[PDB]
Amino acid sequence: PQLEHVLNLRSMDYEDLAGVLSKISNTEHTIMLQEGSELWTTSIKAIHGVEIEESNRPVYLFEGQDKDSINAILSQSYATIRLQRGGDLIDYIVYKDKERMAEIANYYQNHYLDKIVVCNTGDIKNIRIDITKAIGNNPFKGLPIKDYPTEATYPATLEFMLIKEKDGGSLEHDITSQIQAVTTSLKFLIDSGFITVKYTIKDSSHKGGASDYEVSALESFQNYLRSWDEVKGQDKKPYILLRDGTWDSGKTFGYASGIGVIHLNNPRGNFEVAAISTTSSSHPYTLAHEIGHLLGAEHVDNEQDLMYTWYSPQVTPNHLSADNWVRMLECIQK
Ligand SMILES: [Zn+2]
Repeated sequence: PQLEHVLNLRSMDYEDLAGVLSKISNTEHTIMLQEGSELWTTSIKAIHGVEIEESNRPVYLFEGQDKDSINAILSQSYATIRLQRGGDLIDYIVYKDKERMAEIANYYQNHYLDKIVVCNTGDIKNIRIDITKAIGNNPFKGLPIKDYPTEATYPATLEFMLIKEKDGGSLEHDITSQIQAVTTSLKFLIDSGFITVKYTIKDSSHKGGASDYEVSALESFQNYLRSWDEVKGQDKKPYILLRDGTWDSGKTFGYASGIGVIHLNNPRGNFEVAAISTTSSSHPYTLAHEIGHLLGAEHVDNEQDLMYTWYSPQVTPNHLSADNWVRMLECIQK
């Protein structure tokens, strides 16, 4: 009928998922998914207004149309699908290279291993991660997030420089999963034509200690940027340092240089706009949250809001606060 693709989520590997995603460009495509005895249809389309550069190659984002509540990522090295199953947010991860896939599976086995992590094999085909479960097992829930220091229509291109900490362990698909959440949180600025967003992912030779204090870590990050010849003259963009782990002995997931410091018309220079962020699947919206702060958003008391003041599993990657919208709109115009 209006079906264009079939996909068995249990048996699929990279070529299956990429085979589907690479054919989706301008129009909505309808896909029949199967997981065990459950078969259902969903529709997705490519996301416009965003560009991702990873190893000097494009990465593409996809999303469900309406109530579909599905996202996907297509890279030349991996692909992912994120959707809701039985009320849980589920990540399906496929890497093109079998060795890399094995390394990725080992990561999830060592860090989470009722089934939070499922590995489908023939030789691993894909990895299925229950994000909701993974979040539910995290500590510090309810504790106040402490992630910033105390005190236009063109469409303007906003480019985020995402810098991978050396030996930081950030996984390729985690970075673009974090980016997807940023993209969702900023849709209201993108669909309206206020901005287009570019995410530039780069390796660095900048290392950090595991338990380091966030303020020192950020400053150390910025000092590295200022003498890094690879980014010479690109000092007027937001820079975020990415690691798989955390700061301050597990208590800090991200930290922004300031609130409301990104301005499209008169951008700050000398790498003054920066943040650090985990990329861990256990903290899927942390990058979007930090960038929220950089754009002017403040903590709020709505637990569904991206900018919720406390760590909770109810958080969605959406700015639901009208006041934060006001703050962000006023900030970027400066
Ligand atoms: Zn915060």
